[PDB]
Amino acid sequence: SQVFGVARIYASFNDTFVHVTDLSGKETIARVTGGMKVKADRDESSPYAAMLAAQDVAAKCKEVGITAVHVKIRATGGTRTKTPGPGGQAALRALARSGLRIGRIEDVTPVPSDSTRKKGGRRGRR
RNA sequence: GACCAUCGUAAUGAUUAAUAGGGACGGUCGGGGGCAUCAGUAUUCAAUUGUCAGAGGUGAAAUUCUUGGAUUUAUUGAAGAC
Repeated sequence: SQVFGVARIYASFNDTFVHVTDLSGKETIARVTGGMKVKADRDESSPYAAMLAAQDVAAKCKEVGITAVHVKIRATGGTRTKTPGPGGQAALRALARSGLRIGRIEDVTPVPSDSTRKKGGRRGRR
């Protein structure tokens, strides 16, 4: 038998979050960000930061007795970028290499039916 | 000469139907209009949630929010717009 958690990977262009919960999603088991592992604000989204965050989450998951994780990848979404940030892929690869069994992978990036006005002018960032 | 009847003669008297226009009729077509009426996810916020240091934001920083629990996570809501 295998104990399943849910790895919510939030990958933005500024930071990466590796957040493991129960299947209900109410109880957090482990939460680590890229900025927890690197001291420089520019490197919080980096693939390296995301790897270190994922490794630490995986250690804590083993202590609690989680053997397997469902992956929910999330970009910023809404009125912002729907592309996941650079550490999304690195975090996932790190979780797999740490010896957690990867279950189902889903994209849960929030997509509007139609949107409130995006930030920027009509002339855009310049 | 006017004028009103009645009989008579006559092929008795209405040009097409514009690859002009209008109108009717027929089945349709359309993100055309108006008034009601349905959803939709998102965004912000607020109740209940777990969690533990950063989260935000950038070319790089700072302003800002934060161990009274941010951000992240789930649950049920409202609001307005689209």
